[PDB]
Amino acid sequence: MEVCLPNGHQIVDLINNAFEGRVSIYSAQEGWDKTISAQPDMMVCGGAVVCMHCLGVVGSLQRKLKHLPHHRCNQQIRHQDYVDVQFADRVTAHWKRGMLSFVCQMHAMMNDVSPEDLDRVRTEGGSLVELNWLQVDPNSMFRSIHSSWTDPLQVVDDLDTKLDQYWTALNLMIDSSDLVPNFMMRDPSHAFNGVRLEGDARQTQFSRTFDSRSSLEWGVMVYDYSELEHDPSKGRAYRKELVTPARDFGHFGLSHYSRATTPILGKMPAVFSGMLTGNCKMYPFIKGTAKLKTVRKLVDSVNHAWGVEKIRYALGPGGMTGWYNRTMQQAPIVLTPAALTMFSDTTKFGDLDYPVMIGDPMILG
Repeated sequence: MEVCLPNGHQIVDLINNAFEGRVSIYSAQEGWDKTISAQPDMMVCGGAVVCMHCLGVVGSLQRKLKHLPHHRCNQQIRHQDYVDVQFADRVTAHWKRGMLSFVCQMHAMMNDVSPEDLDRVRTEGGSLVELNWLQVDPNSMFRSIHSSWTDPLQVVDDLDTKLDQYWTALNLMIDSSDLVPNFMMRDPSHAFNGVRLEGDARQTQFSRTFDSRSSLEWGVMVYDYSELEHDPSKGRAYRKELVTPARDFGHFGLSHYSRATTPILGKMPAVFSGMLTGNCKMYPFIKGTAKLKTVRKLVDSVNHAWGVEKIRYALGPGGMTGWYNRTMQQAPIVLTPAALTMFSDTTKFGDLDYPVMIGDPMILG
């Protein structure tokens, strides 16, 4: 056996899928499965098949593998060296299911509207549908304390498909109706920095990162649209005229800005792409530079494990360190789903007029 070490691009690729929850991993206990936890042995990286315990190039795409033959290994790789990545993706699975079930609940509630009250609100405004956040999946690590990352996951299929269906249907029903909920955002940059806080919101802090060093179990933070409904000088007419995100995005069938909500799960506000690209997609804002910070200990370890020739020949000039820094330059763009630039920049009802606090979810006009 003559194992080798891969190249930068595929590493970035693996980094991305880590925040994409789409990596194919093998584990004889689970084989392909990842619903439950167990140590890994081989993983894919930008199209390559790698050992997880000598981290050598053991294959690629055009040929699948089924089991590990006796190969030339080093067995110097530890769990904490990589626990971070499957850690983050287990987080991904959690949070994706959470936002998913959220959407399911929301469209289900929407799936109950009758025309009479409908027209009454259209003529009047006010609340239409309200939801209790306490009853929203306590089992989630965003909602339970005895739970953990390692907890085996829940099985669903074509989550993307159903997601898009329901985001589509729901926001279209709103579009026809032109309502305004207190849990949506036009510039989520404000969320972790750029918002006004009030009430127990004075007590929330920010890590901006996947970190077991922060509790993500938490309530859900929304606007204060109560007085908004109360405001007669900005009444039903005005309410339609300025606050409807058609002002901020136009038709939901005219998607050219990305659509974000408040920090729903674990203080995380996610955004939606535009279907006029073919389809819409949810994404939690994650800084690529953080993902860079992850690989640092690995740089060290490999410095310690392997020779200068290989790194000049595997991660090239400046070694993987020069790779680190040049990629560190490249980051703000090479790490960018397009929605990361689909932002809106004019709110026509103001936002620092309304604080954010943990209350019961709802949509009003």
